[PDB]
Amino acid sequence: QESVKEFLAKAKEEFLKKWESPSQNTAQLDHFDRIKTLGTFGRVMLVKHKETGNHYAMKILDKQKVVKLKQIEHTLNEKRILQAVNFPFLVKLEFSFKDNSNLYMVMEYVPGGEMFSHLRRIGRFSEPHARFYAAQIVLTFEYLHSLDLIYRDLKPENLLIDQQGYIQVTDFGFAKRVKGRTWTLCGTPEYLAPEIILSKGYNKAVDWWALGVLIYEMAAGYPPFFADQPIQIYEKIVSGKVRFPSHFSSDLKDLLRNLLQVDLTKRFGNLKNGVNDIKNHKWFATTDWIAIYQRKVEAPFIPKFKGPGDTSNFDDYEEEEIRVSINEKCGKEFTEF
Ligand SMILES: COC(=O)c1ccc2[nH]c([C@H]3CCNC3)nc2c1
Repeated sequence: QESVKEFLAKAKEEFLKKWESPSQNTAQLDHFDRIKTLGTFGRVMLVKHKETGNHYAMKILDKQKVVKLKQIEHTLNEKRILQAVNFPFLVKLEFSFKDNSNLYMVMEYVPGGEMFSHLRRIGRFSEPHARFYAAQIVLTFEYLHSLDLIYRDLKPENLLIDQQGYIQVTDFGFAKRVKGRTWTLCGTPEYLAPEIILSKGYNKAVDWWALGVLIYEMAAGYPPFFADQPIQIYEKIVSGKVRFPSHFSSDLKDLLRNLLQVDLTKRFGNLKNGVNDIKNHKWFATTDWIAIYQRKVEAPFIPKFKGPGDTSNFDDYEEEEIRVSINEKCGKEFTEF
C-alpha cells in the first residue's frame, strides 16, 4: 500500500540526514550519578542525570579493549546507527560522548528487563504472546532493512520490555549499513544463519533466519539448535534438521520451516514479496500490523517494577570503577565517535 511505501521513504530520508551528519559529544560523565551495573569490552550502567533527574542506561566501552578485540568499526557502526534511527521498538540514544579512556552511549532506560528473564521465569510464551513480540520484530526489521541496515544480533537478551509491555531492541554492536553482501563472522552461535557459519557473503536474510530462531525459542522455551560446543551447534544449524514440540500449531511449524530455511534463496523475507510473505502468513492472521505499530494493542504482559529507577528486573554484578586515564588513549582510532 502507498501509505507503507511513503512511510518507509520518509523513514529513509530522515535516517540519511542524521547518518550523513552524526551528532557527537552531547554530554559528559560528571553530568550523571552512577546507580548500578545492569550488565557486563563493555558494561551497561543505570545512571541519573544530575540536573533533570532522568534515568538512563549508559553503555561504556573501553577504547583499548575495543581495539584489542578488533571491534573499532563495529563500535563506530553502533553509535552512528543509533543516533540516526527512530522507530517505536528501538532504544532511544539521548547522548553520546568519549573521554581519555572510554566511549559512552546514553540511552533512555527501559526498567522492565530483558525478554530473556521473563521467558525463563514463565518457561515459554503462548503463541499469542510470542506472536505479539514477533510482530514488533517483523516491523523493526522491515524498517531497518529499508534503510539498508542489517541487525545481526537478535536474541531474547537484546529485547527489553518497556512499561507498556512492548519491545525496545538494544545492542547495535553488530549492526551495519550494507548494500549487497557482507562477510564478518559475528553474532551469537545459536542464532547464526548457515551462510554466516560457512563464511559466505551474506545479506539481510540472516536477520530473518534469526527471527525463526527467536520465535522457536519464545514458543518452546529453548532454541532449536543447541549443544555444549559451538562446533556442534554449527553442525546442527547447517543440517537445519529441526524438531518441533508437539504443542506447536501447524501454522507455527509452517512459518518456522520457511524462516529456518537453510537455502537463503528460498527463505521467507528474502523472496520477491520480501517481508509480506511473513506478514501474510497464516500464523500472523490475527495480527493488526497498524495497531501494533501504533502501540494500541494491549500487551500480554506488563513487567512489575516500582518506578523509572527500579532495577529489580535486572540482576547483580560486581560493581567496578569507571576509570578515566589522565592520558588520552586511542584518540585517532575513535576520532569520528
Ligand atoms: C536502553 O537500554 C537499557 O535500558 C538497557 C538495560 C540493560 C541492558 N543490558 C544490556 C546488555 C545485556 C543484553 N545485551 C546488552 N543492554 C541493556 C540496555
